[PDB]
Amino acid sequence: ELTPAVTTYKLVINGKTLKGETTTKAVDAETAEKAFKQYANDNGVDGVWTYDDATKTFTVTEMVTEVPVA
Repeated sequence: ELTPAVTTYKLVINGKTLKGETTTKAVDAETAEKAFKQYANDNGVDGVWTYDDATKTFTVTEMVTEVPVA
């Protein structure tokens, strides 16, 4: 391999208003994670994440910010 070997990673977004899937190509999982976290935040989705190295898939589940209701 003379050239950088890139892998395709997937992101599943389970958000309040953003939903779906996207992909990115990166040299490693760490790079893909950084790209995905940046994308999610830029799009107003912040939450809890999972990653499966077997499927090269990250999932973000958005955490809702609610106010009290007495």
